[PDB]
Amino acid sequence: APRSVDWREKGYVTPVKNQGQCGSCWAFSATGALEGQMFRKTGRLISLSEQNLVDCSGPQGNEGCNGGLMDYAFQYVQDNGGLDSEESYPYEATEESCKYNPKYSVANDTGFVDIPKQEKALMKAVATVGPISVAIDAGHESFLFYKEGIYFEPDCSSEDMDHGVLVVGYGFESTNKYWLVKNSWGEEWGMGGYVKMAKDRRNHCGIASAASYPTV
Ligand SMILES: *C(=N)c1ncc(F)c(N(CCOc2ccccc2)Cc2ccc3c(c2)OCO3)n1
Repeated sequence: APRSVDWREKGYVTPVKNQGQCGSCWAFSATGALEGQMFRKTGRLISLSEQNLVDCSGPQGNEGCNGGLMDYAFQYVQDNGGLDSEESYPYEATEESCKYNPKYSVANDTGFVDIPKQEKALMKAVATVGPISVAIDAGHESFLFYKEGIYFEPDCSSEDMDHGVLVVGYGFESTNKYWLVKNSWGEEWGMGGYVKMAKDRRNHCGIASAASYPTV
């Protein structure tokens, strides 16, 4: 693979969003992966509606602001035949009745791929596909209060992840490998909304344990 990758530089990544006090990280991880895949397919980068996922993907297993899985979101978009734009269906940070309107659908998917559970497979996916949805163990104050540099937490689990985020690239410090992760905690958290998660450190915080992307 290339020694570093940053899909932001190629136009695949919308600005950092803020999930607020709703357990909708999964929805933001899923929209970020589908935003990348639709951009690779069409050349247009269009922010997608997490609210549509929060309100409408119960049949596929999601639980609104109580949590959900990116793969259940990709399954909803396939079963539904579409997903509305953020502009048509803006975020409210509370689960509400489903308001999906196919007129304003700007994305679709035909399933999803679960990446083998190892960092070399993750690297190959990020280099060949685009941004990849992943889950991490974010359940340490060291994560909550992360500001900059490479995130390493000696108590991180590779098995017990609790937060969905988006890997948009990977690289190494010029001073030590990292994954470049877009969070959904707004731009004031971490490095403009991003975190450098340790890479090639025994699948630190389980970043390669639940990685996937949608097919389009
Ligand atoms: C995100 N803000 C958030 N908040 C609460 C919460 F319970 C979760 N879950 C998803 C993030 O963690 C993972 C995603 C992918 C893989 C492994 C972990 C956990 C969760 C809660 C509720 C349901 C889930 C998952 O699926 C069935 O319903 N995220």
